[PDB]
Amino acid sequence: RPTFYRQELNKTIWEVPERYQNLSPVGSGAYGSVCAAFDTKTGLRVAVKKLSRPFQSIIHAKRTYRELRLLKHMKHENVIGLLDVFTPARSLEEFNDVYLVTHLMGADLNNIVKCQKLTDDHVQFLIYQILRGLKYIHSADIIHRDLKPSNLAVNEDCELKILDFGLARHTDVATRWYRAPEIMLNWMHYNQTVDIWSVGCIMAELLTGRTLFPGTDHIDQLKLILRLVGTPGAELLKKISSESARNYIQSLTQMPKMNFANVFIGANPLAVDLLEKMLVLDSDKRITAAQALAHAYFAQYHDPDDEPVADPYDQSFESRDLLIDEWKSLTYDEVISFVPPPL
Ligand SMILES: O=C1c2ccc(Nc3ccc(F)cc3F)cc2CCc2ccc(OC[C@H](O)CO)cc21
Ligand SMILES: CCCCCCCCO[C@@H]1O[C@H](CO)[C@@H](O)[C@H](O)[C@H]1O
Ligand SMILES: CCCCCCCCO[C@@H]1O[C@H](CO)[C@@H](O)[C@H](O)[C@H]1O
Repeated sequence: RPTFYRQELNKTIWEVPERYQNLSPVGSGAYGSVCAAFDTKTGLRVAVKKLSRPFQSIIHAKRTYRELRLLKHMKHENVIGLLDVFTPARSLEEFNDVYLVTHLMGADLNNIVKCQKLTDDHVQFLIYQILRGLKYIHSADIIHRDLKPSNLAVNEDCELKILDFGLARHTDVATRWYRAPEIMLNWMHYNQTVDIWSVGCIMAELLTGRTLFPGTDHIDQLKLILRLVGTPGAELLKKISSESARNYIQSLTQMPKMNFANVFIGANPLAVDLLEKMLVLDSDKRITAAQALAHAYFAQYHDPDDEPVADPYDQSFESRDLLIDEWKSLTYDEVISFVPPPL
């Protein structure tokens, strides 16, 4: 147990072990806020996230445990991971606060457009890194569900890491634009290629410099999607159980599929080809993360000997209805049992 010190930053109070110096606010999300700091022990620049009100309620309590159990498991260079987790508290009885530490990264993909086009070779490297971490996350049976630009952390080296949650507020971007259609129609079931649609939307935005589907609401969103990929045929229509949605889609001016080739004019025809394969309405035919790595577009990066899969991940807790106290005590066990990686 190290020596802690306190500081106030933006009316958040921070209590941290002194190894972390020069705390500097970077921003906040719904579930906590994030500081940049210097880790004197390791010599690295780090991001420390103070969870906000971890244990306000069964929802929060279970979310905190989820996050701690999630980030403890991720060990892959395209997936954010844990350098440290700590609590200022000395017993379970006084346990209230969770801090999580990771590599400082310095920006998010939202922040490294400036509304602008990147060259074909950054796109390749970027979408590559995303898919590479995606292969890994999916191999653990996890589905991200909310892959968007702000959920992607990138450094000066154009090295990229998938965040669990990115920042809504920066000290110094709508979900729906990137959501697979099956999720917008509240399908009670999906597969992992839900994230692939998202990668498609991101990719598209990088090559063109503009959002693929800037829907003003969830209905507008679908209208936009259908315009590009065309209204669904019968074999897809047979699969929607809900009359209201079916009736809506069928009540639409039926639209043909566009020539992606005419819409992504200018782009590496290989790029274009990958898009076709990611942005298919029917989740059964979208290319997977592991398949897309083998798509020619990534030839200068692909290496199946260096595209690792994850240890299997116990998600049984996801189905349990426990008390705040139990959820709390589980999280605590996880703070306590934390093994840091080697430097
Ligand atoms: O690196 C970044 C990062 C890192 C982590 C994290 N959440 C998180 C997740 C898990 C964990 F354990 C600890 C955590 F902090 C969220 C982000 C947000 C994207 C971002 C945006 C801007 C940045 O720098 C602005 C400065 O001004 C320097 O230029 C840095 C980062
Ligand atoms: C760190 C790599 C693992 C990524 C897993 C992301 C875990 C976040 O789970 C999130 O909870 C939200 C709140 O209801 C959901 O709506 C989002 O779809 C989901 O991404
Ligand atoms: C934009 C409106 C079109 C809606 C079509 C979305 C197609 C969703 O795709 C469906 O995913 C299901 C699981 O989620 C699978 O059981 C189906 O086979 C698959 O077609």
